[PDB]
Amino acid sequence: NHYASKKSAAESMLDIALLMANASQLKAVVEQGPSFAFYVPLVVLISISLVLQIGVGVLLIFLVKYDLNNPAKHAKLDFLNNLATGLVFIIVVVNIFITAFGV
Amino acid sequence: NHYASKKSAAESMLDIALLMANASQLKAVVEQGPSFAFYVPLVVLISISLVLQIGVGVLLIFLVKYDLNNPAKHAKLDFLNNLATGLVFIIVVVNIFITAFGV
Amino acid sequence: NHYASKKSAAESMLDIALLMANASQLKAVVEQGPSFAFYVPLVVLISISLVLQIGVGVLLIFLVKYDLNNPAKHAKLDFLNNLATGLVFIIVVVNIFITAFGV
Amino acid sequence: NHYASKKSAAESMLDIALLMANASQLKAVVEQGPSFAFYVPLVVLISISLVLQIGVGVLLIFLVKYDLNNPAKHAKLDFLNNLATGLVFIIVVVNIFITAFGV
Amino acid sequence: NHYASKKSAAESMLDIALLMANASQLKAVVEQGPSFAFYVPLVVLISISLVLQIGVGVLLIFLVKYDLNNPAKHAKLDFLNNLATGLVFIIVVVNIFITAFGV
Amino acid sequence: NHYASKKSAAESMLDIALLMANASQLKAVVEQGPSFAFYVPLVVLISISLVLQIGVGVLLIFLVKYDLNNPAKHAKLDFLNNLATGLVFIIVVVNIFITAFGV
Repeated sequence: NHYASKKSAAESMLDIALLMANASQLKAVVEQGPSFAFYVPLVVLISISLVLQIGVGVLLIFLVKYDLNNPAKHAKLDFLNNLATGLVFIIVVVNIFITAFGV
Repeated sequence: NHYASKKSAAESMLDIALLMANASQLKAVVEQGPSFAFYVPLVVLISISLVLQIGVGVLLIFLVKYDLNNPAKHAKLDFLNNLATGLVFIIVVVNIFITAFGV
Repeated sequence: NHYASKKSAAESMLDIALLMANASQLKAVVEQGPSFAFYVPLVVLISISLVLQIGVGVLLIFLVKYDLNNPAKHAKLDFLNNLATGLVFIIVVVNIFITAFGV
Repeated sequence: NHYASKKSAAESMLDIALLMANASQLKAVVEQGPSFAFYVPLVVLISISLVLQIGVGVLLIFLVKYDLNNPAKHAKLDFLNNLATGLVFIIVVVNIFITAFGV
Repeated sequence: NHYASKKSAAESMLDIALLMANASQLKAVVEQGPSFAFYVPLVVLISISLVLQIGVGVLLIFLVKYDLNNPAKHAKLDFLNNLATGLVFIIVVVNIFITAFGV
Repeated sequence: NHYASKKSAAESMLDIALLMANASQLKAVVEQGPSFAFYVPLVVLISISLVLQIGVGVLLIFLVKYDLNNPAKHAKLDFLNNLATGLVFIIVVVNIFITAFGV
C-alpha cells in the first residue's frame, strides 16, 4: 500500500545505467593514480568515460520510456540509437585504455 | 569551372564550428600549463571543452543540412536543438573556468 | 522484467567491434614501447590501427541495423561494404607490422 | 590536338585535394621535429592528419564525379557528405594542434 | 543470435588476401636487414611487394563480390583479371628475389 | 610521305606521361642521396613514385585510345578513372615528401 515512485525512479535509472561496476573501478583508479604520483594521461580518460556514460544514459532513458510522443518518429529512432551506440563504443575503448594502467 | 566540393566542405564545417578562436586559445593554455609545472585541474577542462565542441558540431551539421530526410520530424528538432544548446552552455562554463587560469 | 537497452547497446557494439583481443595487445605494445626507450615507428602504427577500427565500426553498425531507411539503396551497400572491407585489410597489415616488434 | 587525360586527372585531384599548403607545412614540421630532438606527440598528429586527408579525398572524388550510378541514391549522399565533413573537422583540429608546436 | 558483419568482413578479406605467410616473412627480412647493417636493395623489394599485394587485393575483392552492378560488363572482367594476374606475377618475382637474400 | 607510327607512338605516350619534369628531378635526388651518404628513407619514395607513374600511365593510355572495345562499358570507366586518380594523388603526396629532402 505504498504507491510511491522514488523506488521506481531509482531502479529505473539504475537498470538503465548499469555502470556500477564500471564507475566503481573508475573511482579506485582515479584515486590510486594521484595518490601514487602525478600521472596526467589516465585521469583524462576517467573524466571522458564518465561524461559519455552520462550522455548515453540521458539519451537512452528518454526514448526508452516512450517513442510516440511526437506526431511521428519512426526512422529517427535509429539515428538516436546510432548516436548512443557510438558513445558506448567510445566508452568501451577508453575503459580498455584505463584498465591497462597506461596510455 | 572548378565544380569541386572540397572547398565547399571545409568552409561549411568551418562556419559550422567557428571555434578557431576558442580552440586556438585552448592550445596555448594546454601548452603553457604543462610547460610551467604540473597543474592537473586545467588540462581536464581543455579536454572536456574540445570534446563537447566536437559533439555539438557533429549534431548541428547533420540537421542543419536537412530536416525532411525522415518521414516526419517536426517536434524532435527542438529536442536536438535543446541537447545542442545545453552542450554549448557547458562549453561556455568551462571556457570561463580555464580563462581564469584557475579552478 | 527489465526492458532496458543499456545492456542491449553494449553487447550490440561489442559484438560489432570484437577488437578486444586486438586492442588489448595494442595497449601492452604501446605501453612497453615508450617504457623501454624512445621508439617512434611502432606507436604510429598503433595510433592508425585503432583509428581505422573506429571508422570501420562506425560504418558497419549503421547499415547493419537497417538498409531500407532511404527510399532505395541496393547497389550502394556494396560500396560501403567495399570501403569497410578495405579498412579491415589495412588494419590487418598494420596489426601484422606491430606484432613483429619492428618496421 | 592533344586529347589526353593525364593532365585532366592531375588537375582534377589537385583541385579536389587542395592540401598543398597543408601538406607542405606538414613536411617541414615533421622534418624539423626529429631533427631537433626526440618529440613523440607531434609526429603522431602529422601521421593522422595526412591519413584523414587521404580518406576524405578518396570519398569526395567518387561522388563528386557522379551521383546517379546506382539505381537511386538521394538521401545517402548526405550521409557521405556528413562523414566527409566530420573528417575535415578532425583535420582542422589536429592542424591547429600541430601549428601550435605543442600538445 | 549474433547477426554482425565484423567477423564476416575480417574473414572475407583475410581469405581474399591470404598473404599472412608472405607478409610475415616480409616483416622479418625487413627487420633483420636494417638491424645487421645498411643494405638498400632488399627493403625496396619489400616495399614494392606489399604495395602490389594491396593493389591486387583492392581490385580482386570488388569484382569478386559482384559482377552485375553495371548495366553490362562481360568482357571487361577479363581485363581486370588480366591486370590482377600480372600484379601477382610481379609479386612472385620480387618475392623470389628477397628470399634469396640478395639482388 | 612518311606514314610511320614510331613518331606517333613516342609522342602519344610522352604526352600521356608528361612526367619528364617529375622523373628528371627524381633522378637527381636519387643520385645525390647515395652520393652524399647512406640515407634510406628517400630512395624508397623515389622507387614508389616511379612505380605508380608507370601504373597510372599503363591504365590511362588503354582507355584513352578507346572506350567501346567491349560490348558495353559506361559506368566502369569511372571506376578506372577513380583508380587512376587515386594513384596520381598518392604520387603527389610522395613527390611532396621527397622535394622536402626529408621524411
